Amino acid sequence: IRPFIAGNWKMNGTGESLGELRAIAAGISFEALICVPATLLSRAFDILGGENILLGGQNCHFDDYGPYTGDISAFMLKEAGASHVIIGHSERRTVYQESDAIVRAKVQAAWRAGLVALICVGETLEERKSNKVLDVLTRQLEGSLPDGATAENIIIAYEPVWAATSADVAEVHAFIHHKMHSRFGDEGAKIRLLYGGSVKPSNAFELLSTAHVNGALIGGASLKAIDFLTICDVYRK
Amino acid sequence: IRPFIAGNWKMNGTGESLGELRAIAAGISRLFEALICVPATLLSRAFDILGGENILLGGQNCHFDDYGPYTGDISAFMLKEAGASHVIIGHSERRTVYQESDAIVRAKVQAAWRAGLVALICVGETLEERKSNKVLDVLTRQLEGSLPDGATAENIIIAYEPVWTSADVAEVHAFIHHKMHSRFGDEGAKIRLLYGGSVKPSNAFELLSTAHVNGALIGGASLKAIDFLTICDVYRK
Repeated sequence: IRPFIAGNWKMNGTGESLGELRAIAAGISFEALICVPATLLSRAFDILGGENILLGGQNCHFDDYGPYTGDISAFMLKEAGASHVIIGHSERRTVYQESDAIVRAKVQAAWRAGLVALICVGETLEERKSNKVLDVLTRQLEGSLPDGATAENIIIAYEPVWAATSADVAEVHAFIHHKMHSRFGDEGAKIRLLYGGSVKPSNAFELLSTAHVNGALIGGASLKAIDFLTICDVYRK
Repeated sequence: IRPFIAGNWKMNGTGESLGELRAIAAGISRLFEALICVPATLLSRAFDILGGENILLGGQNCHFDDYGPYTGDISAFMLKEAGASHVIIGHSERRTVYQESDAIVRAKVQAAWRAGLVALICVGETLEERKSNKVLDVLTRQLEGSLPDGATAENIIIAYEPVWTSADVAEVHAFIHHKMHSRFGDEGAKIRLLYGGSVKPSNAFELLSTAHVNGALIGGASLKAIDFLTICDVYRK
C-alpha cells in the first residue's frame, strides 16, 4: 500500500499563505495532500495544479446544488481544483450533528463529482471510558461508508477524539483493516488507513512505523512546510 | 435611506457562472446598491472580474473565530481577503439545519465586524410560530439576541424572512424599524431593512415600495441577470 500524508489546514489560510503552500509542494517535488479552506482552493490550484501535491477540501454538502446558504457542493470543490475532500471530521460531527447517515450522503456526493472521500471516524472520551471503542467504530464504519466504496474512492482516518499510544493505534488500525476486508474483501484490504490524532515531527517515526497505519491526517503540523516535510521525511527511514 | 438589493446564490455557482455574474454587474454598471453573495469557492474569482466594478460582493456565512481548528469553516478574514465586503449571517437555512442560535449569530456578526465586513443579518418566524400568533414575540427575541451591542447603520443590514402579503410586510417592517430606533436611536432608524421572502419580478414593485422596506434579499431570482435586473429596474419607476 502506497503511504498517504494528508494535511488539514482547518480554518487557516488566505492568499498570504500561498508562499507557505508552495514550500510544502516544492518539498514534495508516499503521496501528499493539503486540504485548504474553500476560499483559497482556486488560488491554490492556480499555483500548484501541475505539481505533485494533491489539493483537497474540508467538507461538502449532500446535494449537487440548491438552496443551502453557506454550503459548498462536491462539484464546486472539483471545479475549483480539489481531488479529495475530508468528510465527517470530529470538529463537524459534534458541532454540526453530522450523523453517520449524513456522512454517507456527503461521501456519495463526493463520488458523483469525482472526488476521493477522506472519511474520518473515532470515539469520544466518554465512549472509550465506557469500554465502547470497538462498538462505536463498528457502527461508524458501517454507517459512514456507502456501498460502492473502493480503495480508489475512499481513504479512512482514525481520530482518537478521546485524546494515544502506538499500541492503542495498532489495535484500532488492525480492527479497522479487518472490517474493510470483511465488507469489501481483498479490495477492502487496499483501503488506506491514516492515523489522525496528534502527529508531530516528534512522534512520526513511531506512529507511521505502526502496522496498518498507511499515513496520517495532520492538523497543526501541516500549517508550516518545515513541520509537514519533516514528518514526510520519516519514509526515508 | 439608500435602497439595497442583495442576491443570495446559495449553493449555486462555479467558474462557468462568471459570465452570468458579469451580466448582473454590467446591468447595474444609480439610486440603489446591489450585492451578490456567491459560494466561498467562487469568491476570489468573482473579485478578480468584478472587484473594480459597482456591484458589491459577499459571502453566505462565517465562523465566530478569527482562525482555528474548525474543519470546513470559513472565517470573516478569509471572506474579506478573498474580496467580500458583506456576509449573510443567520439565514433560515442554517438556523434550522445547523441550530444557529441567536447567541451563535451574534458571535458571527462580531467576527464579521472584526474583519471589516458588513453583516446582513436574517431574522424570521416559522410557520408554526406564525400559526400560533407569535411573530412579534419571535422577532423581539431574535432581534435582541442576534444583534451585538455596537451595531450601526454602516455595519449591519437586516433581512426579514417569512420562513412560514404587503400588509404582513408593512406591519413587520414597521415593527422592526421601531425596535431599531428603540435600541440604537436615530442611527438605528437608518439601518436598512430588506424583505427576504419570495421576491420575483412580478411582486417587486409592490414589495419594494412598501414603507420601511429598504430593499430585498433575493434567492432564486438572483441566479440569472434577467430576473435580478428586472427587480432592480423597480427603482427607475
